[PDB]
Amino acid sequence: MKRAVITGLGIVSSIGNNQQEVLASLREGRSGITFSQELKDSGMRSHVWGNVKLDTTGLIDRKVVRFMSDASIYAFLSMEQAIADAGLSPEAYQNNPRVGLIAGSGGGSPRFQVFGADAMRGPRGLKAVGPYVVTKAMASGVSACLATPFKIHGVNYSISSACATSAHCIGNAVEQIQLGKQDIVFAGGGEELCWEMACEFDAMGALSTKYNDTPEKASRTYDAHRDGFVIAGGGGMVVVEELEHALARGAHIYAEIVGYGATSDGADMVAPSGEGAVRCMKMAMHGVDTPIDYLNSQGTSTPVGDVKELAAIREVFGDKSPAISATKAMTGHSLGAAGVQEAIYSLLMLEHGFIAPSINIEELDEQAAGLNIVTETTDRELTTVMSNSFGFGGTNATLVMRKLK
Amino acid sequence: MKRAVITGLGIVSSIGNNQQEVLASLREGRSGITFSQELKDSGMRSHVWGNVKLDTTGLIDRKVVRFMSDASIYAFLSMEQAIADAGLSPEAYQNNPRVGLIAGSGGGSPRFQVFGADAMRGPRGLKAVGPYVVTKAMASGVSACLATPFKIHGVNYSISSACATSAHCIGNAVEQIQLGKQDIVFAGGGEELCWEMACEFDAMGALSTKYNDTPEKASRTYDAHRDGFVIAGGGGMVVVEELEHALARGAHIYAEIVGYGATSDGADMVAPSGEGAVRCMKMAMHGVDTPIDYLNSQGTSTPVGDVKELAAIREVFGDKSPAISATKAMTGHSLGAAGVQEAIYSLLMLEHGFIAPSINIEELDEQAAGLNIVTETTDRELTTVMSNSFGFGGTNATLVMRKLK
Ligand SMILES: *C(=O)CCCCCCCCCCC
Ligand SMILES: *C(=O)CCCCCCCCCCC
Ligand SMILES: [N+]
Ligand SMILES: [N+]
Repeated sequence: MKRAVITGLGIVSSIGNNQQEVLASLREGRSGITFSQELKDSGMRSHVWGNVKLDTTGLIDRKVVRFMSDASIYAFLSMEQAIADAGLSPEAYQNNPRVGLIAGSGGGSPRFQVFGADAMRGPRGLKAVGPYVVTKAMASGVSACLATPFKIHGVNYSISSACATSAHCIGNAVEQIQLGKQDIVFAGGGEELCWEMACEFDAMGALSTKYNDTPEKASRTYDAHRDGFVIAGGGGMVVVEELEHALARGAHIYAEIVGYGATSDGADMVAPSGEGAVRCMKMAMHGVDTPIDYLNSQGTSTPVGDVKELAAIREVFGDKSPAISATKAMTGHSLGAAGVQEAIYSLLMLEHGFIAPSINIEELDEQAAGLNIVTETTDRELTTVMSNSFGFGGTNATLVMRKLK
Repeated sequence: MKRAVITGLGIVSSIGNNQQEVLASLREGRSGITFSQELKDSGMRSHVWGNVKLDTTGLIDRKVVRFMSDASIYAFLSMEQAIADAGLSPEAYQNNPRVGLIAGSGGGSPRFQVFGADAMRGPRGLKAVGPYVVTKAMASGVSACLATPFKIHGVNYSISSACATSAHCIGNAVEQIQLGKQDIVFAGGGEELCWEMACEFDAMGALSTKYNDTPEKASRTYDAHRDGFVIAGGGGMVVVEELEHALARGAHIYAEIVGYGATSDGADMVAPSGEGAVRCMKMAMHGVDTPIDYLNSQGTSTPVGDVKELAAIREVFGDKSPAISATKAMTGHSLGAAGVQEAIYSLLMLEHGFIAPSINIEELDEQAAGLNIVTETTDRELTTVMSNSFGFGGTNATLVMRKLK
């Protein structure tokens, strides 16, 4: 069937506002985590986050941004970058039935949902709410707010699956190409960063709380003293394109998506079963006879989570254990946007020939003994890479990307 | 490619707590709209809604329902009905890599998102929020809360696209079957009903506010006196199964999905372009050698919306127009759940050989001239039916179902 390749990327993350800034952070093992007065003032125990260091004011037309929440803003800016990177002119992708968009977020916009309810209960009522809250708060905000302004005529919707969200978005885009329904599909996602959403995770005890005095050390995937993930926000977008279409226009191809896995645990609501992740990676590797040179793990820096994922990896590769690094140690967990951002970090490593380090590992967890966890930037000619994404509800996604000759 | 058929269904709506109660309401054109003190007390102008008349207390195990919001509860109950109606037992669909689930909501759970923020801002903070808000408020709540307890091992995620949400879920389920990845996929969704969410729509001026005195007459699609839609809540789920697999086990086949359209307007954020709907219907009708006997339009009962769709239908068919009926006239708009519930109403019409009436039409709009708008329960031998779903962000979905030869 049809082959799908990535021809453009765009990103807004805690470690960079474009692929060049991100590339530098990855090579340097630079943390994007900072102290958050907002989280502290909200009454939370976790006072750290991976924030987007950028004032988006005026970067989007006023009549367009008025309908958008932060998740959509981040994704929108990421898409602008991706379009430019793919060298797609307006006439090439706009008002085109064969060009679609699949992108979503993990929780839409808790900030604007709370805003609406707060305003509604005030002395102004409906007048304080305004007519823009629906498009900002709805779950499909990210796809709706991008498809409309970019004149998308093809597929248009969001896939939501907690922390696997943007990973499934990319996989679904590949499916549209494989079904011969689209030639190009912009895929990715965005996620806002706010106490309104973060406090819910803290109430679960899922966020780090013992490293507030040293923000850059809070996210420490695989470290014996890890205590939860560091919440983050941002966006990402990639251009998924049918191979022949890309070659014809002389597009720059980063890699082909040669494997896409998507499974379900059918076990616990907030804890990974591991068994589901094993099937997910095996599904993505079906027909992939090249070895995995690098694996960007979910590695959220959680006690149970990091362990379960390492076990799954061992079951899948056994003796063929590939190099591994958890970029979340420096970026934080962007939830719905993690999938696409991590695929982008993986594509950058593949494009530039290097493996980003898994930082903050002062004492490697005992259950990670026989493994190749890269803890220092290492130059190497990579050919095939894998990136895993897991979310609550036992949802699993795995993407495998490979360079083209 | 593989063919997909519907072998079971389940539903919880404002006009019935199962397919029997629903069938009864559709035949008599009974309204599910009632006066809402909650909406009135919130300060809204719209005081009516399509509420689910059911005491869900104790219908779901304590350990399970504790992670669920109303959207998930409605979808869960609908799935139970669908499983039974499909004649499936645990040994056949549980822990089975070839059985998945794709169900979503339009806005996760504004109520629990507001609850979390309100609780957090209280004197107890995190302790008041509790550890169950994330799974209730996240966008993928509907898929996560069902795939886990039902022990689903295949695909698992939600597709959100505003009022087209559950329609894209069904279509995506069909694609999974066509790709040979799944033998069965439970598809549908759910939506809670609360002022927290409703007020956002009222603030847009999209909700009916002139018929609070006569609730059952508020939703009046195609009536020259319509003034917005009536918001509703509920759930729906259908069992999408590969043809040979269904025939092999002697399942009851309602119909085959012979058409699935999904397009984008790339025009206005909240107003339909009509141009996108035209392409969506044609895409779904492509390859269908039989004419459309009935069309369950979107018909939200809005001034511009109703007119735009009629123009689109007029453009697609023209003189040879199929029977048209807007069931939202009696059910209200269940948003994210609208797609699957309407697909079900259509399957019930196809299964029982009849057309549900478009009630509350005191004065047909001038825009509906050359169109066959059925306003009275009519017995007809339908063979092929079509259902349209449109949502903000210019997202379109069309499903065409037909009796199996
Ligand atoms: C990742 O799997 C952990 C869950 C992330 C879900 C997306 C964020 C939803 C927040 C909704 C408000 C609490
Ligand atoms: C249909 O397209 C109208 C918009 C429906 C959006 C989904 C329902 C939830 C909206 C956001 C609530 C916070
Ligand atoms: N990853
Ligand atoms: N419909």
